[PDB]
Amino acid sequence: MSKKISGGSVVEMQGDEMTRIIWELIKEKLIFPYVELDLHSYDLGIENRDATNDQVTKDAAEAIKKHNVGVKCATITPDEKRVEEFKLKQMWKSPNGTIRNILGGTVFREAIICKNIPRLVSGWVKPIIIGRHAYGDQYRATDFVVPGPGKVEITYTPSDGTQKVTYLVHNFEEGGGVAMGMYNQDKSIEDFAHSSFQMALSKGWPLYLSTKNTILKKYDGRFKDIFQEIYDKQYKSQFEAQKIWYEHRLIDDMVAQAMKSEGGFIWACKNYDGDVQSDSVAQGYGSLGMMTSVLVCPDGKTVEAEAAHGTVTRHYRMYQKGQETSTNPIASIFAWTRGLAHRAKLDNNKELAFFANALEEVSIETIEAGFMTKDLAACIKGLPNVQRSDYLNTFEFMDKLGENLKIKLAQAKL
Amino acid sequence: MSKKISGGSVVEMQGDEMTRIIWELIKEKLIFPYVELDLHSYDLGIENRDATNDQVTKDAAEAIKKHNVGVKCATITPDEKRVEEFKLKQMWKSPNGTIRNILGGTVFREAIICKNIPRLVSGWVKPIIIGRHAYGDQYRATDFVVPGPGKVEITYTPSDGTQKVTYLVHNFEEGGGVAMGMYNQDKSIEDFAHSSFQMALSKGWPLYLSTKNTILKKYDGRFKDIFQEIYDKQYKSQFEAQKIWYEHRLIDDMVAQAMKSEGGFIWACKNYDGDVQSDSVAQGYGSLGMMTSVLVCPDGKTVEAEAAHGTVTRHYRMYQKGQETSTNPIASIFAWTRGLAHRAKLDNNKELAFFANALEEVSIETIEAGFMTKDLAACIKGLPNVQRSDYLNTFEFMDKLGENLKIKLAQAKL
Ligand SMILES: NC(=O)c1ccc[n+]([C@@H]2O[C@H](COP(=O)([O-])OP(=O)(O)OC[C@H]3O[C@@H](n4cnc5c(N)ncnc54)[C@H](OP(=O)(O)O)[C@@H]3O)[C@@H](O)[C@H]2O)c1
Ligand SMILES: NC(=O)c1ccc[n+]([C@@H]2O[C@H](COP(=O)([O-])OP(=O)(O)OC[C@H]3O[C@@H](n4cnc5c(N)ncnc54)[C@H](OP(=O)(O)O)[C@@H]3O)[C@@H](O)[C@H]2O)c1
Repeated sequence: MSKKISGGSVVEMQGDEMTRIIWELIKEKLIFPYVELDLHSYDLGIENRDATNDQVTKDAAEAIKKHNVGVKCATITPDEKRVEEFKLKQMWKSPNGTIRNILGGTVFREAIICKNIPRLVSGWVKPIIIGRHAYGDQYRATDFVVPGPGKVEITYTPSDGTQKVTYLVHNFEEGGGVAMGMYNQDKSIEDFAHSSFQMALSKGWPLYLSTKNTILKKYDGRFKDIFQEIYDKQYKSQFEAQKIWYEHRLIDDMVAQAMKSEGGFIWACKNYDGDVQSDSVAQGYGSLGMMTSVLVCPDGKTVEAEAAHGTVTRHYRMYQKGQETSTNPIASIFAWTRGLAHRAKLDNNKELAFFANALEEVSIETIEAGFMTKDLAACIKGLPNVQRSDYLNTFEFMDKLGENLKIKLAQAKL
Repeated sequence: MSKKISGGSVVEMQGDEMTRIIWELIKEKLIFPYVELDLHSYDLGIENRDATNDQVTKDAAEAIKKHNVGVKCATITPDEKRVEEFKLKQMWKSPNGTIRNILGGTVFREAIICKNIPRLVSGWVKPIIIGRHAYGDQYRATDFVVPGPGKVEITYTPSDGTQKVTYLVHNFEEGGGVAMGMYNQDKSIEDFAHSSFQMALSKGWPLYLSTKNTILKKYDGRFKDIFQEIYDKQYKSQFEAQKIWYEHRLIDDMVAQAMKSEGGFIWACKNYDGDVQSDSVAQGYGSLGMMTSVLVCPDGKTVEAEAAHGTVTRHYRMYQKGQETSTNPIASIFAWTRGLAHRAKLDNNKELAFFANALEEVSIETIEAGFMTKDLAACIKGLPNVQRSDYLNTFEFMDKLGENLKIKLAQAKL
């Protein structure tokens, strides 16, 4: 167009292996040509994390907390093999954990939808954002074995020196067993609620909290009550304003309704075992290359976007041998659009906001037009039947998006 | 032909609405013309359960425990609307719960496969039986709310006065929240394992056991260990003889593995509830009318079979107005075959065993020949594209299976 859009302040974290390659391609072909940013970029590549003794990771989280918008590229989480591969000098903790443990918030995973790409439920036309309440990786489980008869109890001792309360979870009369301890601070539940409500107002969809309060009448009921409270004291007004609404459901009714729904709703959910933050998601159904992720902070201001997958090592290896690759960039691309979309919102930057949207529509439109990477072509035909003529390589795809983006932005000039 | 197959003692449970109708059809058109049974019939119809203050439900459970074979028709779980519709004098509990509660066991959900009916994975050609740990009974976690700052610790107090052990669940410093303790006796794990290993032998496929032994190194470790103990010590041999095996996994991996599989295997889940993935979808994708359910007890003798779906009220309603309906009877039919097949096994009744399998083949063969109910067809062409000539009535279909069962059994004697 004319002058690049003044995007504002954004925090960018560079990553590793395959994602680092496509990441640079995204900035070079889809972001920089149209937006000027006051970039606070930190190199979270493994060699740099090692070199700075992981100091860069903290600095990145610090930066996000302060500039509110963070976009992250996938990073290698060291294990024995990695320690050996790069001669690391210590097994560095996952940077995703370090970041999440400093900013707090709830992660919401979404799978971009395309009409010509199969969904678990054909009827799903609009996406389904899902945020699971989970402790960070800094959480340590409290489970033991119990070898033989005896009683197991759970106890609460007020710190003000008042009557101690004991409960008796189970008395093992014969044989042994196994037992767990679990907890949740009200604050965490509030945060969970806040991040959930906001998320729904930004997207413009109805929120649904699923719990199993029928069984955990006090545990889960706690979530239910705290949601309603926060929903009435604040939010409800805006939900009605935006034609949206909040509402509770028993995990059993959700999974059923969800199966008969067309989609388009925020699904916050508390599971029996609870969950713990992890880097990976779970292959499952649908291409990981289409799985977005967003760490939404309680304050309504801070947000960190990233793809749901990892660095895609296998793909990288081939790229390292000069082999042709076909890595999906949608998930990474959406990390940028969601970040810029949030940015534009905090600053009432109409232009940037339009840009953010445009890039997503072009991403989706490009695929629905028949242009896609191998992973998607395989969702349509199945690995065995997929031919090369069925897809584009990593670079050809990036090139197609950029072309279509150029067309999209020109057409909007009217 | 002449003399009918002499089946043995089978406990039957009549149900409600639409299923009650297809249930009698199955009996008149598919079972009674070829098999004489020593029937212990219990009317679990909503009106009758109400008239007997639910004593019929308990007598049926008592009867199943006695004759080891029970087939069941879908039943109505009363809710407020149901209470008002039948002027119930109490909101009766799920007869399914009362029965599993009395019998104990592990429910196995298996979807019947048909070559011309789309599946989740074009690769799955063999069934994927999913069984979940049936806590039910009076088991329950001990949850409570934490008023304010204080410590919450779980304690194990040995019977042999041995060293008492204390674990800290969490120290509420901000004060406020919720906490809880969970437990599990070795026996439950054992029964679970027994039902699993057995179920993998009845069918002829390997058996996996998914777990999160990485997060809950003690709790889940117990399942892994106990499943192996009981395996080596009681099933290793038998599995070998059938060229079958057993291994442990990780939920994350299992779900992937299944996707990239051809099917044919038993999957035992320790997992709780469902979420954003193919749980209830893996066991039964598409139509609920092909979803079977089997309760297997530890004793390897008792079994309760029933369709996974419900009474199909929507169809029953149409039927009441004299509107044509197309209700899939496949699930209901397999509840009868699995049951009779088990009767046959327990009594070395080669004729009955022949009949059971014979009836299943006819069902599947009939659908693969293009004769099916509207739920299917919809799976093929999609609701919008289904035309009347694409499927059959609840009746026209039961009729088609009748003529086909006759041939099948006729040409068998020769
Ligand atoms: N920074 C993060 O958020 C994050 C998250 C998870 C993992 N990781 C890191 O990644 C490394 C291990 O990687 P991983 O094996 O778990 O990989 P991954 O990136 O999660 O994906 C594993 C497989 O998913 C498919 N896939 C994922 N993204 C794809 C895309 N964009 N396009 C096409 N196919 C895609 C590929 O299947 P095919 O091979 O069948 O094509 C690939 O082999 C570790 O160093 C780990 O710490 C980082
Ligand atoms: N006894 C049990 O195991 C059990 C289990 C679940 C529910 N229920 C009871 O069923 C009643 C409510 O029923 P629900 O709404 O949950 O119904 P449902 O029987 O579970 O099925 C709901 C929908 O599934 C489809 N469907 C299910 N079985 C089908 C079949 N055999 N052939 C064709 N389509 C089939 C129909 O879709 P279309 O409407 O799109 O055709 C039907 O409306 C309650 O009284 C509830 O307690 C009993």
